[PDB]
Amino acid sequence: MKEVTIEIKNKTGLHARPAALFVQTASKFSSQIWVEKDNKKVNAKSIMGIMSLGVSQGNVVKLSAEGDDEEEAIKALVDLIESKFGEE
Repeated sequence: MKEVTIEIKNKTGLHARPAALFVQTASKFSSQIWVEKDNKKVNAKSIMGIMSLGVSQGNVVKLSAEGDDEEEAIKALVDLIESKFGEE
């Protein structure tokens, strides 16, 4: 299992296009992937799950992945987040 804690720094948090990019990126991997905030854990591949978490700019979340490509999955999501989903 691979886990990392990371601040979501883009304007919309995990909403709008960034939320779609997040779920699409997570979905490329066979691992089970989760996002957690404030004692609530959801499936990173689920748009309903991500929305239910209500992740806004500045919020810190814990990402975790379990499976054959767990390191790669986490690195992809970290890289996407650290690029602010392509936004300046």
